[PDB]
Amino acid sequence: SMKAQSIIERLAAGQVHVYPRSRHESEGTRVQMIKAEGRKYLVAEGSGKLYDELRGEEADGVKLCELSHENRLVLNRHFPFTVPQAFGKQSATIGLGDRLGIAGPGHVQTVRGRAIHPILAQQSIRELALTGRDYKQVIDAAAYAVFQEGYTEGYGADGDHLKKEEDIRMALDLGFTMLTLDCSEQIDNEAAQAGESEVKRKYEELPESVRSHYEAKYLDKTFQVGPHAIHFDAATLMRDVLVYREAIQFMIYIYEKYIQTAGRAVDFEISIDETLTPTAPGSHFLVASELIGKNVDIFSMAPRFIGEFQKGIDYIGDIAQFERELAVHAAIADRFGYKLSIHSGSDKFSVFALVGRYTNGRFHVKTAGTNWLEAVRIVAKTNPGLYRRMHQYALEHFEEATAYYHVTTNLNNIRPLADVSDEELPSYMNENDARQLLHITYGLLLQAKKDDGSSLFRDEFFRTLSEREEDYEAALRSHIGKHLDLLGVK
Ligand SMILES: [Zn+2]
Repeated sequence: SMKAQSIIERLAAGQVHVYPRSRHESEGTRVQMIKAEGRKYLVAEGSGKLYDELRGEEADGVKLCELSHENRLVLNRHFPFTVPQAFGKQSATIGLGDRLGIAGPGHVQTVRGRAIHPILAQQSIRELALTGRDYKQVIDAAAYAVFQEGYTEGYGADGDHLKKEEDIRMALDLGFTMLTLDCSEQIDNEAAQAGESEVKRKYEELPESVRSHYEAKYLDKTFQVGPHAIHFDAATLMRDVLVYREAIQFMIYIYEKYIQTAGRAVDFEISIDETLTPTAPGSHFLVASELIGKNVDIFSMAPRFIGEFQKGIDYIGDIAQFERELAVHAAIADRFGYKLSIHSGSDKFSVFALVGRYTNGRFHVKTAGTNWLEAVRIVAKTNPGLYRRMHQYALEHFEEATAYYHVTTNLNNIRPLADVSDEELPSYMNENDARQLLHITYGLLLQAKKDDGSSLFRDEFFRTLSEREEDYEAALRSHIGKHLDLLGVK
């Protein structure tokens, strides 16, 4: 309370940072956001239901409030623009995942004035587990970000890479507006790699009603998808049914059980991008045709594209072949009305203009870890001693993290820390292999502890990022801005 009294008095004296776009008003209560002693606060003043419902410390007629979950729910009630919204499938969206909870404002600053809608709250179940966070905090950070920046155009919240029904129920209960269904576990990858008589053999074990449905609809048929002809012979049809049928059934089951019944608009993304086999455009057509035939309302489809989309780096593969397949993938999406979704999209600069051109600007692209790597870059620039300790720890524990993310990192390409000066440490975050090293070890680094249980890096990491808040947000504006520019946004 003496802490709160000090802040309130210094605010009156003009000695406390006020976020200039954060001033809002509900009935007779004025609210703004400030930063004091490395922490953000809400400041409320003026009698009213908003003042009464916020929880904080009162001095003068002024209430100083922490950025708590409960106060976020109060802001949600009085300021609808702080509540996530669905967007539908006829616009551009970017997923702006934040593993740290501090990138929201920089993300908002980047999309302000651009023709794209931000999915500002986006984290996977694995990311929550590796960071020790929950979905309430992810939406909290996004809601406070749009309030801080006075961004009233609307933001979305994505329950990313959901697999279990309990997690889908949780996402819907917590107000998420985008639901990403990971169907990788239902894909029959051995059927995709098996020989072609064995495909015919496994196919013949299916019920005749199933084989009749697919053959009557696809066998020896040609579909005109714009300038692209998609033809199914028996061999391709049988393999497609074996690889995808169980996943299709799972898509329909989830849609009917949870999406159709949600009682509000939900953007439903189907994800098959973490498959071992690439999604052939013809297989994509069959999956979409079956879903659309069953009245499933799809926001986006995330196929596995030819080549590789690894974390932290640009595309691996033959970009001419990527373009040829993208042309058909994009035509299929246009035919059925949903958008293509690009996962592991950050730093894929070689594909962005193609994606923008072939989708006519109507896409979803997801990022997350690249925003963590920009925070690491700030540490390399401003706290080299901390960077060295984090980089060395990542080297020592890298194998644990490769169990969760598939990368082909060559540690032999990374200069030893003893060979690089403090001034040169930021150059690591421009290199493929060092970027992957730090990208995938975020959970191990954030949760690392000393023998007494205190944090090994996490507290000092957030301390430097708070001290360098303006540098971090300039870095996000520049880095995510480059993504949007190459995608052709606006
Ligand atoms: Zn994915």
